[PDB]
Amino acid sequence: SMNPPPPETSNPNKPKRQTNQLQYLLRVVLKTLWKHQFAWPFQQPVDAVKLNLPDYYKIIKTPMDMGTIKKRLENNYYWNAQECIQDFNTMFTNCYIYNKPGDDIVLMAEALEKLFLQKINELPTEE
Repeated sequence: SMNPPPPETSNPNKPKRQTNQLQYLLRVVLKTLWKHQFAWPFQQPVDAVKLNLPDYYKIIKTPMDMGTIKKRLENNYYWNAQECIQDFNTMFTNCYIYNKPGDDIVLMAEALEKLFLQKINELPTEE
């Protein structure tokens, strides 16, 4: 089977704004998680064809990855910071859903999620 179209990262019909939480999410949270040693499998959509994962898109109906989240931030696609947090949460739970406790990729995601949760606890108050 082919891969599905990647998640939308730009929509010309949506309104745009700048918020201090959205600015922090791109310039602090994502820039820290991206440089992490376990970030690389989450820096682009799951390429089920290249990775030979035929049942991936039969199980994962809501795919998400950091490449898409970053593109969404740079495009001002998110209005709220909650939408960006939901997407990171979707990325992690998708990994725990498809894979099993103890698999190497699940250990990688757990460590990335731990840094993410810590960086989100330091999120500034809305101005």
